[PDB]
Amino acid sequence: DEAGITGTWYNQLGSTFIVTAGADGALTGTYESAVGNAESRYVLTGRYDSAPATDGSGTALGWTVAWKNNYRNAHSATTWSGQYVGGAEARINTQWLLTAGTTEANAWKSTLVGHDTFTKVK
Amino acid sequence: DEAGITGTWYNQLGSTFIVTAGADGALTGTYESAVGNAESRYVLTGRYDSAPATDGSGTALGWTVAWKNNYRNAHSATTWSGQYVGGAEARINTQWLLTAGTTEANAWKSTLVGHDTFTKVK
Amino acid sequence: DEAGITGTWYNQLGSTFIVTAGADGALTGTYESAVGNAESRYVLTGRYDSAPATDGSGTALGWTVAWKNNYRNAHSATTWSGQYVGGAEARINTQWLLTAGTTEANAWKSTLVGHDTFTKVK
Amino acid sequence: DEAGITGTWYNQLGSTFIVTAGADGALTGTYESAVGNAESRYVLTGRYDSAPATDGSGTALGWTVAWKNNYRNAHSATTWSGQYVGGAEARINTQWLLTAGTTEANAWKSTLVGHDTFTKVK
Ligand SMILES: [Ir+3]
Ligand SMILES: [Ir+3]
Ligand SMILES: [Ir+3]
Ligand SMILES: [Ir+3]
Ligand SMILES: [Ir+3]
Ligand SMILES: [Ir+3]
Ligand SMILES: [Ir+3]
Ligand SMILES: [Ir+3]
Repeated sequence: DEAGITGTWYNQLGSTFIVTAGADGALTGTYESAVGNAESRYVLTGRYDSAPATDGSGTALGWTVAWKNNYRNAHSATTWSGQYVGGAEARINTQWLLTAGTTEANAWKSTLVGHDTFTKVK
Repeated sequence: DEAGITGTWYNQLGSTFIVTAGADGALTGTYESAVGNAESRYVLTGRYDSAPATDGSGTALGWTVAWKNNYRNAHSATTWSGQYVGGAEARINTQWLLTAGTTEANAWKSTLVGHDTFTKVK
Repeated sequence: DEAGITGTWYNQLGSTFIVTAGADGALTGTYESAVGNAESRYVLTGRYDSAPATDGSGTALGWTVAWKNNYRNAHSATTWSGQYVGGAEARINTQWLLTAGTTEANAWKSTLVGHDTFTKVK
Repeated sequence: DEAGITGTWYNQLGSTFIVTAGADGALTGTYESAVGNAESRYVLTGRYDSAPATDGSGTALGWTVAWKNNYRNAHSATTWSGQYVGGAEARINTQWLLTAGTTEANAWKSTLVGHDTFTKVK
């Protein structure tokens, strides 16, 4: 799945996820969000299961973006957790957690949850 | 917070999180889970906000572990999203998503959610 | 939105959600899951915002099903949290948490997270 | 567990959860949040597993509050999903999803996630 995961992906929001999957389970690349307090590309790093089940199961993976780059700092980090499904309609189906830096008093409202589906076309 | 984050952390489950925070926002290290289909150390990578608010707010961060190493492959990945709070009782407060590789039919039950609190003592 | 919410809804899994919205914010009805350790109808109850923003915003709502009925007991409960969006393509977009009863030792793996989209056709 | 669940509970935020558990699996009561856009009591309804495992497992349950009452309308709903654990240090351990009513453009940031632990003392 190293071959299947590596490349450019697009989600339902119009965001662009560019990733290289290493032979070892490494994920590295950049993320550009179509929404939120974000501009241009942000570094991402993550991990994937580099020897997944050969019984038609998806390939577990995850990655993180910290929303600081040379343009902006949104004092937040998003992690996507999900699975890569290969084939003619390849998809990475994820759920994500976005945590903002907050005061201790506001910690209860620090974390957003959502889901993104990434495809090779878009 | 590069200085504050780098080091060994322990969660409420007895798991051990060893991390180095780079000047740039990189997180690298190893994770050893006290629970689940896990044995020994697993590679982790993530990101943190390397220029956080100076108004007492936490420092947003996240990381991923893919549960494959030389001992075991649990066909899953966990991402922790949260914030580092410094001081005498330093803490990393997180929520996490664990996605297992599944068939498409079982995708609805692919993802666990929980929360971990990490401290320097434990 | 009392009028818009009340009725039969179907999700992407083929599950059937039958609900009555009270003038007061009450939700009552039955849920039939197409998947999992479930058979036939289960009681549901919840709440909705009965005076939502008139600026095109969705209507916040939530409900719970405990997976015990006369046929089966799956020792679990699911809560859906989301919003109702009216119009020709009316939708209830949700994220859900399914907690199973567990021993204290297994509590870390007690809770599934996912998302369901409900429509009037299906 | 009907007997164990019924009563007044307090979370780590100082919020007050007053509930009656019906013989049938019904949960009814009021919630008063110590934090957020909330004042006084709000109606809650939910469900619990009224015949849980007798192997030391927790009792699955969930409930919803819509954040509208005679004082305020926060255009949001929270659902708590978790388990009741009985005994001398009885606890209801939950994870929750708070969805706000939003425009379709802002739906990606509509939902907060967190966790609450409720005890009989506090
Ligand atoms: Ir395998
Ligand atoms: Ir969605
Ligand atoms: Ir700042
Ligand atoms: Ir917990
Ligand atoms: Ir309003
Ligand atoms: Ir999905
Ligand atoms: Ir049982
Ligand atoms: Ir917390």
